[PDB]
Amino acid sequence: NPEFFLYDIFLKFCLKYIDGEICHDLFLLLGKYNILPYDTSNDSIYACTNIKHLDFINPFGVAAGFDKNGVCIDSILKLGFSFIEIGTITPRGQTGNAKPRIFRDVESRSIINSCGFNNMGCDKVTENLILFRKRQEEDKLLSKHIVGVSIGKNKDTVNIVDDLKYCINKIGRYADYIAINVSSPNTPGLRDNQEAGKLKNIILSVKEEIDNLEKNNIMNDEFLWFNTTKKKPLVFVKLAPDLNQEQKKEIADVLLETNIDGMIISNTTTQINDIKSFENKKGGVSGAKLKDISTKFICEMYNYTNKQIPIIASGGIFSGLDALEKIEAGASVCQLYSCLVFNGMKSAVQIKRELNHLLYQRGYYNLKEAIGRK
Ligand SMILES: Cc1cc2nc3c(=O)[nH]c(=O)nc-3n(C[C@H](O)[C@H](O)[C@H](O)COP(=O)(O)O)c2cc1C
Ligand SMILES: Cc1cn(C2CC2)c(=O)c2nn(C)c(Cc3ccc(C(F)(F)F)nc3)c12
Ligand SMILES: O=c1cc(C(O)O)[nH]c(=O)[nH]1
Repeated sequence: NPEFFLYDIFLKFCLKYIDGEICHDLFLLLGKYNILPYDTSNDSIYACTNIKHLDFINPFGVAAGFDKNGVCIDSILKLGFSFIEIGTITPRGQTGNAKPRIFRDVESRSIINSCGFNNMGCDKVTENLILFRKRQEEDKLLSKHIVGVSIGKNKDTVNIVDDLKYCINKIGRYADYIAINVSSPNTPGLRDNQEAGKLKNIILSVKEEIDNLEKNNIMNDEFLWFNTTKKKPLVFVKLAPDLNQEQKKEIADVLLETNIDGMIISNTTTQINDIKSFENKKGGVSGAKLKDISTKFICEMYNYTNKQIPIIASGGIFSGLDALEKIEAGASVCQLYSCLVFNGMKSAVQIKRELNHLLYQRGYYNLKEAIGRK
């Protein structure tokens, strides 16, 4: 598309001279007004992937934390992504930690963020998603695209489950899947919720709350779910990389026994100390410096779960091979974040071209044949 490249011109200017979040807000503004490029091409039927009954037309979506409020869904999905994970959201709106709270290092293709959970709140974000679903039923470029919702807790929330209830009971019928965020490093004591006992209780409650919306309705299931699948939203868990294996195997044993629908592996880390520009700066780091670390976590959990729980790759994906390495490790789908930051509009068209070519060269009939081939 000719107009993909114009935004690559501005991109270097932005990376070198403009504050990251200002660029991020700008990005969202362009999408709000549908001034982003489009990728209307048919996707390779050899790359169409699925997570249980959730059928992704291609294995690439946009990770959570990008459109934390669903004010930019149409445009981002129209860039060429098969799905998007909005959020993470909390019941009430938050302003997050103080700015500046996002810092890019172009040289290492790395990011550090101390955003917290700044969002417009569950209620208002739900209205934004309703607007989208009503446009989706009227736009053919969106008819097959999927929208998941990452959910979390407010800093002052006492019981995480209470916040999981409100959001599920408010937005569950419009979402295609729920992502359980118990892994953000920028919320105090949030990663202590990954202890097996409570995470078990967390998963069961999420599944239960989603299961409870179906019972009390007079309308059939078709008109209950105003989403893409017309089906109950699947439940995925978001995991942090900064854990020991004892914690990982505990989690793995739990999510098998509680029948989680999936697990997003992985999230940002606080243990990276090989970035000079981020010294004395709080938050979790994203990008290339997390690529290798995450892929190994996938292998671990993919093995700790005996391949019985699907995975959603997330961390350091920039190239088609980067994705394949994570696909061959056990991931069914991949999410990108830093890639959009450093590559811009050509992110989807680049990583989809690259992956198709590699699948062809490596001798694979389809993507599923590559799952766990390592
Ligand atoms: C500014 C920023 C905000 C983020 N917000 C969230 C979030 O709200 N919820 C979440 O689960 N992950 C969040 N993340 C983590 C990303 O979704 C992703 O897991 C991580 O950046 C790794 O992706 P990457 O290596 O491709 O950049 C955020 C990351 C950044 C940099
Ligand atoms: C998308 C994005 C997000 N974030 C933060 C959350 C981490 C950044 O820091 C970003 N920096 N850049 C360069 C981008 C992409 C971008 C923005 C605007 C424009 C143009 F419209 F001006 F051309 N082009 C490209 C960033
Ligand atoms: O999961 C998350 C959430 C955030 C955030 O502060 O919004 N930051 C991260 O690095 N990971």
